[PDB]
Amino acid sequence: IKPATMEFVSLSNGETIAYQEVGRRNTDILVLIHGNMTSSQHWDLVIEKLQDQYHIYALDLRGFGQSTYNQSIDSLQDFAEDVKLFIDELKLEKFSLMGWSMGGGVAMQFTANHPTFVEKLILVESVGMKGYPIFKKDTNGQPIVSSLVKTKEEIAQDPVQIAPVLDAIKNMNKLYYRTVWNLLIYTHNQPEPDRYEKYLDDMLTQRNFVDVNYALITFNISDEHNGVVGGSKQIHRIKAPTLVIQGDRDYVVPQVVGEELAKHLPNAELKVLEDCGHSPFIDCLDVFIKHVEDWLEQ
Repeated sequence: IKPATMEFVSLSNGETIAYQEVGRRNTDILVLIHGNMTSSQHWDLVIEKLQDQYHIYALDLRGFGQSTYNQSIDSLQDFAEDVKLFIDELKLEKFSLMGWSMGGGVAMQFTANHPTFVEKLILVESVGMKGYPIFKKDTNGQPIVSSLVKTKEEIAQDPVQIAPVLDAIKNMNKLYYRTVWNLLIYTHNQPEPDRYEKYLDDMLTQRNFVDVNYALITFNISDEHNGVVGGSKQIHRIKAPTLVIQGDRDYVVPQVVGEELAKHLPNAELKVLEDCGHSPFIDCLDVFIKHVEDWLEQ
């Protein structure tokens, strides 16, 4: 159940990033960015399928996995800046980039800011271009859909979406996470039990949950205000050929999100995967890998 063996690189901003590096004798480079509640360990299934052909770097973002969290992040751009410092330290010059969920937001922000480094971009159930809002909760724990959270302090007070996660991390409560993931993600298929245990251990490594939720409510690369923050207009700067992967039963990132990304990205193709939720890796790995391989080989 142990995590993969990790490499470590110290960055000029005082963080030390943990990463997996596999397929080191291969030519084409692929960089993988995980999402919320996960680290690079959640890329295991993709890594196993692609490491025979690609030189893969899968990093733990600051405050996840085995990376440090010496300074707090305020935005997904903070993660993208870490990725830039990371690729500078390792002297990577061109690579393809794939991000899952919140990691799709980081990947988009990175690609907008560092166009000369990104050959191809793949977004997997990515957060949308106007971020991921949090609503106040009623006495039944249901969202009050005209009561929008706007500050980090409000996020820290949420007793349904936020407080129980912080408590589960403090108390190392894997059962809480198993219940949540079975309800929202692993609704039709689950990881094999040993892999699921590794994933649950991975969730407990997160040290920045509130900060990441704040970065998600304030993420906005569109041309329009999202109700919390104005848009940076940067989605128009993503000229890399982009594949938008979206599941037809993703209960975390609904289908309209991927359709909107493909619409607004300048150079994007949308693939909606049948019988697929937030984890294509568990719901349809073979089909997902074929789409990725075809995109990378184009």
